[PDB]
Amino acid sequence: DAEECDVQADIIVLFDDSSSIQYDNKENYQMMKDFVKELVDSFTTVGVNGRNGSQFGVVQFSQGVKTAFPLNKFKTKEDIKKGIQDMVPRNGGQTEIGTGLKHVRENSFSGAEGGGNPDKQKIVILMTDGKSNAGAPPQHEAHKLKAEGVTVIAIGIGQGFVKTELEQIATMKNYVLTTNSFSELSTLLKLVIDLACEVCVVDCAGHADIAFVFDASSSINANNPNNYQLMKNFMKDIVDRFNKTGPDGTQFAVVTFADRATKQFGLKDYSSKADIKGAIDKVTPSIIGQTAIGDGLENARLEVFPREEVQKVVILLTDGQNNGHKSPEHESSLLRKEGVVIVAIGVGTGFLKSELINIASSEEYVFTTSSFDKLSKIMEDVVKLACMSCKPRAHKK
Ligand SMILES: [Zn+2]
Ligand SMILES: [Zn+2]
Repeated sequence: DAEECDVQADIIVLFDDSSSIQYDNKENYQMMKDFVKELVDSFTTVGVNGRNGSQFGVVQFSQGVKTAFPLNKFKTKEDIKKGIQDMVPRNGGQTEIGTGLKHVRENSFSGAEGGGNPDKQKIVILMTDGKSNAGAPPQHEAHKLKAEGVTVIAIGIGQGFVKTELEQIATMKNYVLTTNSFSELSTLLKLVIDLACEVCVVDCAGHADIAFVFDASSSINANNPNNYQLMKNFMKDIVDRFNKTGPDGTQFAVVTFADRATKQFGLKDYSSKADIKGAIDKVTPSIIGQTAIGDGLENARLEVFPREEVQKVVILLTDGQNNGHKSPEHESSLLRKEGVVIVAIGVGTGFLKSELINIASSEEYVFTTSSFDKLSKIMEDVVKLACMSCKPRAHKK
């Protein structure tokens, strides 16, 4: 039940030192410290030599931010653990999550504090018992941080944090871990190491199973008879960006939705790009003007996904709000729990962004455009996500 990660990394822990923690229980800080010590002892290359080594730093945040120690301060696990033990919580009267994230981006990973080595994965583990209520706006700071190639894991403790805020901050919604008490932190260790050791890269030549789940309502071609073809061209252009299709590379499937959902083709129907693109083009729209986003996702879950070890992706496109036959929140949750990464795109003024946000793996994976002609504007960003390939590297000690 104890694991390790052999990945070379610079790891920053963002450690809430708000007064709420001390008020709740005088032993809470010790339990937080112990948890962080256990993290240190989970990374095998911490304390290694020179260029094959991992580093650890800790930054306290509540009212303002204090660096407990930088990445380059200590050189062995023991010394790092002593550093953690010697930390003095400040018991601030505010919780500035965003200011913490900003400090980490601007200082913690800088050359001056020992960061910047390109062979190293950058990881931030945030621990908080509160909601951000002052300082730099957190969603924006989290965006800039992650844009620099930083993985963000968020741990929420007790009843005072808000889960959707942590979900916006973390790399994906399932990089958020929650527990009811500081006493149970240790039950999250394996999960945190598993996420920290998840290596995600952009690789359009990898093995992936990709499902387009798209709107085929009569509404699409209402204000412009080109819309449906523009949407097909967008999907065909995405297919063309993969190096190789079929069982030896990338497999594609299509599900469409209107009042209900229909599997047009599964992952094993076609192996050539020409066949995949021609199959996309043959798909006909419904004469019904409903959009069953929930049914589309259910269909992908039950009829498309059940290749093993391969990255699974759903790219969903809609021009309307859900009809309620199935719950998009529930169906997407089930898909994401199975390892499916979900990208959500709304086109026009008929969709609801809340629903896109509910189904996507992250609000960073949500895209909106005013028209089908402007799908080209989001193409590059969508491809980078469609090509994302995540590999778990943690294993038992
Ligand atoms: Zn190992
Ligand atoms: Zn607090």
